Amino acid sequence: EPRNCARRYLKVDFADIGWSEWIISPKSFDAYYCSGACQFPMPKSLKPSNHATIQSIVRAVGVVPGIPEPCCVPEKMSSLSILFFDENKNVVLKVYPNMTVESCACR
Amino acid sequence: IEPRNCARRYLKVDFADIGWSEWIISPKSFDAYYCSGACQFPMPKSLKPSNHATIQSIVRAVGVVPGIPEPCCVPEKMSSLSILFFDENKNVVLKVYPNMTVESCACR
Repeated sequence: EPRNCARRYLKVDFADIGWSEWIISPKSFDAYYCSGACQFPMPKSLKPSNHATIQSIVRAVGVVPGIPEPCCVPEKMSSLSILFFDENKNVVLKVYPNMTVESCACR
Repeated sequence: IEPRNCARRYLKVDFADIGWSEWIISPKSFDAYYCSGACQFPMPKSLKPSNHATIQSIVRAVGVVPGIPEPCCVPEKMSSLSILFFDENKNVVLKVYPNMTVESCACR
């Protein structure tokens, strides 16, 4: 994945994840994911931590083998409201946190 | 690509080796650490995946949908780093810099 760290479309279908037995609604949801380079020098929009900035320089500046790139990870996220069955077949409505990626950062 | 599970690894950063010795007075180096390792289905609870990472890892495990990477091994807890240094104007400054040292890693 050659481009910079950004958010990418991904639709997750609960039937394809094995969860169609317990989940009533929704059938699917756009989860998105993060991918791309975190390479020296990272643009300020990639919002690197102080650590990721230093890690990126250690990688660029040669020495110290095996130092990976900072990770392209979810920064802002949002919830999903799920209607589903309990282990006991009680119908439950729950807001699950951190379900969909809204933005990505280098960390 | 480290084949072990997501964990914190040793890295000592020397400021002279990253080109910052002109302005940094103390310390001359610090233990930065870094994160690497696998975040694959099924992830142990100790890797503290988010709901999203759990889902991403299942979508990956099932062949369906090409191109989905593993959740990333990133710093969860971090610590800061007091640096004595010279300003652009040659004032001596003491500043605590946040998020300098990895204390723990998570799958995200």
